[PDB]
Amino acid sequence: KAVTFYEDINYGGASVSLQPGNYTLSQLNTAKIPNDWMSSLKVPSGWTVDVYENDNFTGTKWTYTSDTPWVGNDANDKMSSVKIYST
Amino acid sequence: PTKAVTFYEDINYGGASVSLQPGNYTLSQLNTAKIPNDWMSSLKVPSGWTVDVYENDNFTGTKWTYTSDTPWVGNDANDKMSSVKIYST
Ligand SMILES: [Ca+2]
Ligand SMILES: [Ca+2]
Repeated sequence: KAVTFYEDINYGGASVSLQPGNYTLSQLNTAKIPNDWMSSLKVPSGWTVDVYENDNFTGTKWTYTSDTPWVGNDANDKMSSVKIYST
Repeated sequence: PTKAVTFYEDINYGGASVSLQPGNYTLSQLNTAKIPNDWMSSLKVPSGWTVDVYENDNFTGTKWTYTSDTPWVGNDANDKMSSVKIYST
């Protein structure tokens, strides 16, 4: 069980998996997730992913609780920090 | 208080240990309490308590959650505690 973030729509391009936690921009970058990059993600059923527009869990928040082949044009390429919960 | 979370240097509650009350402890604060970085390998948790262990300082990076006595955190979580939140409920 992990969250996998994808570069492109429909789980395309580069992908990186992360365990529960609170990831800043620099921490995402270390994990090989660039800024303004996430377009789709897989979420284990039961889990919650809070995707933030700005670093340090600020700016607009989008919430995902299931596999999302397309985040939509509002949330697309905006993830700069993220909180992942196994609940 | 006598009830506390006890963190251990080695697997199976081995080596040096440090007990902490509920709170939110950064890296420097852990160090002050005599817990070095990347050091924790096992821990004891009072019933009803929650321990959120964080890979990085300031409660960021991967988070491992413990609600019971844990003789071994696992190789992925091993020697990676850099900050921690302890809850009494
Ligand atoms: Ca993209
Ligand atoms: Ca150790």
